[PDB]
Amino acid sequence: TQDVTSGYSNLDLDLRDNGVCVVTLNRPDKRNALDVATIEELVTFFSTAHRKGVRAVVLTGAGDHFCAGLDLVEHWKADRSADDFMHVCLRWHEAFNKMEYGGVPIIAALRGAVVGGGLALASAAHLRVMDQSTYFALPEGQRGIFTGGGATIRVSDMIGKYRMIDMILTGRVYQGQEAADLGLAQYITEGSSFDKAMELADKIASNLPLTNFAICSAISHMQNMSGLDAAYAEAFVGGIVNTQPAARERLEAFANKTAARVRPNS
Amino acid sequence: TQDVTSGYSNLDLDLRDNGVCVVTLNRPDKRNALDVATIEELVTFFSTAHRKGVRAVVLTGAGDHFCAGLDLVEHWKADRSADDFMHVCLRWHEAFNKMEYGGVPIIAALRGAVVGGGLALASAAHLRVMDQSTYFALPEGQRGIFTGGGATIRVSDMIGKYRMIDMILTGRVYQGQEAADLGLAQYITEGSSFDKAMELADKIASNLPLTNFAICSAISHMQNMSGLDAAYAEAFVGGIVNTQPAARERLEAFANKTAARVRPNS
Amino acid sequence: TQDVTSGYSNLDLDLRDNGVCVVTLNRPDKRNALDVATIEELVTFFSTAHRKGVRAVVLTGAGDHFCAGLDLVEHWKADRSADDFMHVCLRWHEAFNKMEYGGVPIIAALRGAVVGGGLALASAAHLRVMDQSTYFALPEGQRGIFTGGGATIRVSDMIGKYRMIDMILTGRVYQGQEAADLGLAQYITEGSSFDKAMELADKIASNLPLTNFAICSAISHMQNMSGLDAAYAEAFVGGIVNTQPAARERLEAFANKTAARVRPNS
Amino acid sequence: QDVTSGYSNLDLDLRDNGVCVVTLNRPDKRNALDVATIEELVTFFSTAHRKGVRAVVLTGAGDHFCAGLDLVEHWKADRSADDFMHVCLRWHEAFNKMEYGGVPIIAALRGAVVGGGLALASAAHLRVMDQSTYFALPEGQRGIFTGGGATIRVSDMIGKYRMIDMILTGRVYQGQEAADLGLAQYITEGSSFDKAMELADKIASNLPLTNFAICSAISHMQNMSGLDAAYAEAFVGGIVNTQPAARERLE
Amino acid sequence: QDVTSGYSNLDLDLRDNGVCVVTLNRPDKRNALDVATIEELVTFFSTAHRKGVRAVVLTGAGDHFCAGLDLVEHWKADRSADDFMHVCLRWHEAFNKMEYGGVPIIAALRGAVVGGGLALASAAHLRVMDQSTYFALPEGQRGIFTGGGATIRVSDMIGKYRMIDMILTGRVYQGQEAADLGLAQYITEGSSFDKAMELADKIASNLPLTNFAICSAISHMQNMSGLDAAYAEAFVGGIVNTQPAARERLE
Amino acid sequence: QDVTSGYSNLDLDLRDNGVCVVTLNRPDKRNALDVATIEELVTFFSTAHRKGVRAVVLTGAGDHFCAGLDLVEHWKADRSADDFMHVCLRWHEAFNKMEYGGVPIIAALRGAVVGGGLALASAAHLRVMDQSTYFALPEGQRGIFTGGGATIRVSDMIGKYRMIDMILTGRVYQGQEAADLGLAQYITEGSSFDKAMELADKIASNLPLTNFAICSAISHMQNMSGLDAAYAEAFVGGIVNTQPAARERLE
Ligand SMILES: CS/C=C/C(=O)SCCNC(=O)CCNC(=O)[C@H](O)C(C)(C)COP(=O)(O)OP(=O)(O)OC[C@H]1O[C@@H](n2cnc3c(N)ncnc32)[C@H](O)[C@@H]1OP(=O)(O)O
Ligand SMILES: CS/C=C/C(=O)SCCNC(=O)CCNC(=O)[C@H](O)C(C)(C)COP(=O)(O)OP(=O)(O)OC[C@H]1O[C@@H](n2cnc3c(N)ncnc32)[C@H](O)[C@@H]1OP(=O)(O)O
Ligand SMILES: CS/C=C/C(=O)SCCNC(=O)CCNC(=O)[C@H](O)C(C)(C)COP(=O)(O)OP(=O)(O)OC[C@H]1O[C@@H](n2cnc3c(N)ncnc32)[C@H](O)[C@@H]1OP(=O)(O)O
Ligand SMILES: CS/C=C/C(=O)SCCNC(=O)CCNC(=O)[C@H](O)C(C)(C)COP(=O)(O)OP(=O)(O)OC[C@H]1O[C@@H](n2cnc3c(N)ncnc32)[C@H](O)[C@@H]1OP(=O)(O)O
Ligand SMILES: CS/C=C/C(=O)SCCNC(=O)CCNC(=O)[C@H](O)C(C)(C)COP(=O)(O)OP(=O)(O)OC[C@H]1O[C@@H](n2cnc3c(N)ncnc32)[C@H](O)[C@@H]1OP(=O)(O)O
Ligand SMILES: CS/C=C/C(=O)SCCNC(=O)CCNC(=O)[C@H](O)C(C)(C)COP(=O)(O)OP(=O)(O)OC[C@H]1O[C@@H](n2cnc3c(N)ncnc32)[C@H](O)[C@@H]1OP(=O)(O)O
Repeated sequence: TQDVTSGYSNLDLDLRDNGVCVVTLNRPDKRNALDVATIEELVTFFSTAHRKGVRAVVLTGAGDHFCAGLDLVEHWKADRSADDFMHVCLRWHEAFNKMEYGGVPIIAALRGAVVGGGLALASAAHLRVMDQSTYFALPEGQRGIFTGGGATIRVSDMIGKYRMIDMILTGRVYQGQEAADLGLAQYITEGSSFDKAMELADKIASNLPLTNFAICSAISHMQNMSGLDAAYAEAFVGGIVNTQPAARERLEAFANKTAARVRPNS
Repeated sequence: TQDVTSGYSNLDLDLRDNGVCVVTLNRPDKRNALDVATIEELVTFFSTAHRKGVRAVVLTGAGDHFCAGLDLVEHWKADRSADDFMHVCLRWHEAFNKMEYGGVPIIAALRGAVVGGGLALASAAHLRVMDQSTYFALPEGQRGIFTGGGATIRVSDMIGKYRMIDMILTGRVYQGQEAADLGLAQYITEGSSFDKAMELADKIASNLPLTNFAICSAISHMQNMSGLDAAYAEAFVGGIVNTQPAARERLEAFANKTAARVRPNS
Repeated sequence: TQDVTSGYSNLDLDLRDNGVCVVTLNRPDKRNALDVATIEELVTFFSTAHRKGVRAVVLTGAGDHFCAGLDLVEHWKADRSADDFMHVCLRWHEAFNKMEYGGVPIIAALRGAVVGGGLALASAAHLRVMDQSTYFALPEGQRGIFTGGGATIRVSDMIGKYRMIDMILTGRVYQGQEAADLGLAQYITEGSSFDKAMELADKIASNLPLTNFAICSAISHMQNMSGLDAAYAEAFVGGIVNTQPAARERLEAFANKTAARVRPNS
Repeated sequence: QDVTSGYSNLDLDLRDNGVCVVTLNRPDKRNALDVATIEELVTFFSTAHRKGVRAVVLTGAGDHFCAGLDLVEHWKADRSADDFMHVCLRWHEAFNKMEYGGVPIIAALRGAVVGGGLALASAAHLRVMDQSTYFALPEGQRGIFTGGGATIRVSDMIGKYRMIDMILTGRVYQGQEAADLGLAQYITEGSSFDKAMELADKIASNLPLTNFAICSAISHMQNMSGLDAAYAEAFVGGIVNTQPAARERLE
Repeated sequence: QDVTSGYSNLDLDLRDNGVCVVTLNRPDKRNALDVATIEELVTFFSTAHRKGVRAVVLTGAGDHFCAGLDLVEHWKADRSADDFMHVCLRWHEAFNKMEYGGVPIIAALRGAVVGGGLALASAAHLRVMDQSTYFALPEGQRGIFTGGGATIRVSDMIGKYRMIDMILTGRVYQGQEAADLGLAQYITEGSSFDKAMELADKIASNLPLTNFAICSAISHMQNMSGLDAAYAEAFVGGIVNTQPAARERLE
Repeated sequence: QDVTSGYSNLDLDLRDNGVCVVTLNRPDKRNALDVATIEELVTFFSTAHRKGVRAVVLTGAGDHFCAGLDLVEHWKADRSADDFMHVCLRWHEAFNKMEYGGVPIIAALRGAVVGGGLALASAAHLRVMDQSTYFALPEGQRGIFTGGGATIRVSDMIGKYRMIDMILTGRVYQGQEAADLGLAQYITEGSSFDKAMELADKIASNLPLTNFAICSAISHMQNMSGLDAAYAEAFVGGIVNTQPAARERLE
């Protein structure tokens, strides 16, 4: 009742009765820049969310901008050595890898700037919902530096290796329907991206926990290997998930016609 | 004259004089659901199609719907153990991997529902032709289960890892021009997808057998490795294919101007 | 002052004062077909461009067509053995791999035909700028042969494995906005693709050399491995690039508000 | 007859506990592997698991396990590069079905295990050699690059650089030195066939699924980054270790 | 207390030079690894680097290093396939943090290093065995497929085919033969604990960053094509070899 | 002069059968590898195949093969992390051209084969050691992480965990123990140079293409999943095994 949401500071957490937890970056006056303290909180939260029973996460940023990326001021002031910063990057990965492979569905509800490490963070979620104020960029080059948080991997998977290279090499900005179509977000709304993210999250939370776990962890792992080896692994995932007792009621519903068929959109 | 098309039951096969074989899933009253028997026939057919001389395959489903996926009723009734079903999934892979890496051009002529394992099957073909009635989905989650047939691999290659995840996580349906543009099918027609698939197949069958074999097997293998190692392999594929005696007539046609040049579309 | 641009023949080279070097395929009467001599010049140029101080490359073709691909006449006449041609393909890779992983930003300014090995060459650049006369194809099958220059890898990364297969299997041609949207080029202009490429190149040359080097070499390498291992490598790239002394002035500019913020497009 | 009939170049003997002895049977040609024999290996190893075979003891009739690819057939066929590339894919189909098929294969070696014969031996999970057994890739000296995935499997057995040494120089290994190198896990002073049968009978008394996973998943996981193989392994362990037959054995 | 308190199944002793002795402490159950012990290993190895631990000497209390996965707990829990798949992921979390965590781990082995116990030992960078130490994956005979990534790490240690042999037959290795096979880099006639401490003290006197790279980057690079690992290595070398502390040592 | 001139730190001797002796020639500095020497290795190994070199015997002038990276130059240059990362990429360019270049390289070792010197030796296909030869990665003790892809190649030669042991502890190997470990395929009681020449002359008498494939494809296939390497191998076999020169040899 407070076990999941207590003890944090840079993050604000709200656990709903159906197991959907709203995780809000809460440093709006700094445009939710990710400093080392905030990254450690993300590591802590995503390291235990699955075992804590969280069914889905709606990730958002307080204020008008999702996330401005690496806290550039903390970085500049720290005057870090290469090894000091390499270690900081490894902490980002511990958090973001836990998000991607952890097994808990994450839906990012975007607004305003989703830039640099902020796009890296949005990319670590399974689904992204953008609104009319949302824009994307990897402006790192302007600051004289490289990106991080696995953006070189995830954004390449989202929009194509060559478009990812274009974004960081030129600082090109994308927004609106063009951004959605490019692959920066699966959903675009005329209204509240938060409300749309909550709708998706609630539906996800009503599905089977094991099935969601597999979807949210196995697919990313299988992209990392040869498709011929991935197929063998997929068969074992299917073996466990498809024979689970909890799905028999749904299988029976299909056989007795009480369950809905798959129809084209209206 | 009957060697290629005899001995089957769930599949109907029609071998045309130019070596194009039409393979039709033939359980329309069950919406061509893939039960274990049907999968074994696909294993048998694609395991020997290249050596039998088949030049191209037009894969289609009898009735109004291409394929409804895993036979859910057989699955539910069998009340399978995890290992029993893992083994069933391996049979699906034997068939679908033979389709993808086998070297025989496969063009799927889609109509209606292309869902779950049915999309997995369509994804195992090189080319997909959709019509105005065609719609796509990975509704597995609704049934409480995971997908199979390598859909996590192939559909991710077709539309992007994150869109593949979106489809199975949310049950999102795609159709029409939007589906084509997303990458679910390379061709969309206002008319008969079968006639369009046959047109593509006939043109393919008129090209060189070795060249088609390489195109239909080597490209998928090269995506499975580092691009630096793939390049070395590509050079050996090019070495064998590009120096084949059968292509010299075409090379000569280009040199003497009797062959057509590459021009923009009209 | 002539060290970078002297000693070539099939290539014309022009080094601008800001370190941008214009590399022009110069066999317009042969539509810039890539024969073995031209490939060796590309090997020589891209093998040393980074150490020579070249900041960006604008790659283009003299005449109305970017590049017609493999010199088919030289190939036909040579009546090569499989090993002879496999060796020729390895020379293409030495050049194109040096382009992709070499660390020097390359922007291709396309016009007319970008076909077969010509698309392979355009694909080896980081950015592609197309104009209204530009069209793309992998017509190799028509000539009875396979593609090369890593097109099976790079074009698959650009437009999707299945669209790459479609292009070579059917000889399908793409042009205009449709080509740009498919992923064949990140930029499309109503005017001069060369002028647009120069604008991009000049901006790129004004960024930090180490940062550009990382962007132009590390991202391609990281796509070749599992994302979990790639993340560790990304942290070391970030460690070196993000703590470089040359970027502190830019970081300071952001902290004191003298640097521009990231805003949506107008 | 369902398991043993249908082969001309292979001799099969199915034992009552499910161990099937598969004997290469062209002793007059030292069991050289021609396209027809390769196709029989494709057929046998594609169906053995589903036909109920619990383990296979693979041996060569005569004093020599296998003299390699049939060079007489190769020379007579005068194959083009593409014709031979296709022949190589058939060799891989047979050997891949052996390695990833899930049916434990124990090779009982004797005499020459050379060229494609070493590729065949390497496709088994276990190898038992005797005091007459020797290994080599002699074809390199005559301009041939060994096929059957020997470059893949022998590198895993003895190390990439020792594999390069064998094909580049034709170096021969035998006796205890070969066993210690990694060419065979078992070396006997007596019958390699009898030792292989001892191993096969014990393996056949274990659970079908457990042997299936051991004989297919490990090879697949070795092709992956260890960080992704870990995840796949959890699902393999999840299915194998909670099977009812295993619980009974714990009890 | 910041480093040593917080564990029930592990006994910890932090030495003044930063070497931390981590002792598996359920001697009465031969240090069988139950879910609770695995979670403690996850916690310790997730934080050791940031807590300042310079090297770890891992040992088992009693005469036996580790008897493997706790089969008593497994049998009693009567786990479903998904329940056990989740347990396996926890084992991987602990062992992956050990292998890629960047803190040098030296295992001081004694007696039985079996099943999941061999998986644990393999997760260390270095292993020191004594004259009583033996290695085996006996669980296969009772229908169990070894977890903890043993199929991954033991294949790197002794070769894929020797690893397949161990799990398929339950074959036991000990003494000099085991060391030569690759099961342990060091074998002693005396105390394996004292030899491990000697190794750990020397390692602890080296630079933190250099040890960190050695103990995380090599495993990551082995998961890549050598052509891409080369590029990553250049950046590792770039950071490690230009550190101020290293320059001082050159001088 | 086309093959042998153009180098200052290397001494070259092209024999009539195409074997080229490449001698590291800074004996006064124990052949330490400075940036200039590395660039010469890049040049030689980038062109050897196309210049017609049939095989290379690589040795170090003096009693020691190679003392490693030139630490004097490193200390004086006071390199930044990016400066040194770039130096590392040059080392990889040279060693990658050696490993995948397709020209057989046989290293004749003597004395110290240490640090970057072991990385260089590992870049050859074959290594011949004598009774004075020893191997070590001593730089780790002074805070340096070995470059030149030693973590990649030495892991393939002796196993990832033995490679980690060498860099983490500075452990030295020599004599028969080093050969058995996998540091060298050949050990001689006499001249390692003469034994390397014997090997090189035999290799040079084989077909150019066959040696080219052996010396480039095997390393590339080891970077792939075995299931995809199989397919690539079929095309390598298709081209190599149907060459006219090979047919003649069969006949
Ligand atoms: C693991 S490697 C990762 C590499 C990276 O991620 S590099 C980071 C790339 N990101 C950027 O370049 C985005 C920088 N920020 C902006 O462009 C703007 O602040 C945005 C468009 C996000 C919002 O514009 P606004 O006009 O609404 O706000 P600003 O006036 O620019 O900033 C408001 C406050 O947020 C702070 N802030 C705004 N991004 C800040 C920030 N990334 N850091 C550290 N303080 C920030 C900014 O400094 C200021 O602090 P303060 O009032 O105390 O001086
Ligand atoms: C390797 S892991 C793979 C995982 C999967 O692939 S999971 C499968 C996901 N697929 C689905 O959820 C699609 C289920 N089917 C439907 O939604 C509809 O049947 C569709 C849209 C395909 C067609 O709708 P229709 O209204 O035209 O037909 P239905 O009335 O729903 O079904 C007609 C007959 O086909 C049967 N059928 C229709 N899909 C059937 C089916 N997937 N199985 C087994 N009988 C089926 C359905 O049960 C019924 O049988 P019968 O008249 O004897 O009771
Ligand atoms: C590593 S594996 C790689 C595999 C490949 O890359 S296969 C190559 C696939 N490319 C093609 O099939 C394109 C062939 N060329 C054309 O289709 C046209 O020439 C294009 C559309 C580029 C231009 O059409 P044009 O009507 O403007 O020119 P043409 O009259 O067709 O050709 C003009 C000159 O360029 C020559 N040329 C035009 N492509 C030539 C060419 N690819 N070779 C060798 N001479 C050429 C053509 O032969 C002729 O030479 P010449 O006047 O001395 O006879
Ligand atoms: C996937 S790429 C792989 C490439 C390769 O494997 S190339 C081949 C590699 N193998 C060899 O080079 C082994 C060559 N043969 C031998 O070493 C001997 O035959 C061995 C040691 C196995 C047995 O010696 P024997 O003195 O007991 O018998 P031979 O007199 O040498 O051979 C007896 C018969 O077997 C035949 N044979 C013996 N290897 C034959 C063969 N690889 N082919 C095709 N007929 C053969 C040989 O031709 C002869 O046929 P015939 O009675 O009609 O004259
Ligand atoms: C990631 S998948 C991995 C799969 C596995 O690892 S499966 C297990 C593999 N390991 C084994 O099969 C080793 C089995 N045990 C032994 O071989 C012996 O216990 C050894 C040689 C280690 C020590 O022999 P001892 O004669 O000195 O002691 P035991 O009398 O055999 O065992 C003493 C106590 O430890 C317990 N124990 C001893 N292994 C126990 C155990 N793996 N679990 C759970 N209680 C155990 C054993 O049950 C008993 O508990 P208790 O006093 O309550 O009866
Ligand atoms: C890709 S990252 C790789 C990292 C590394 O490789 S770091 C270096 C690893 N190698 C070593 O630590 C070996 C250090 N040297 C030795 O062990 C000895 O020199 C050996 C055993 C090779 C020969 O001993 P000697 O007693 O016969 O000769 P020395 O008196 O030790 O050295 C003779 C000359 O070679 C020089 N030298 C000897 N290694 C030199 C060197 N690695 N650099 C730069 N000058 C050197 C040494 O400085 C000296 O120069 P000088 O006459 O001007 O004083």
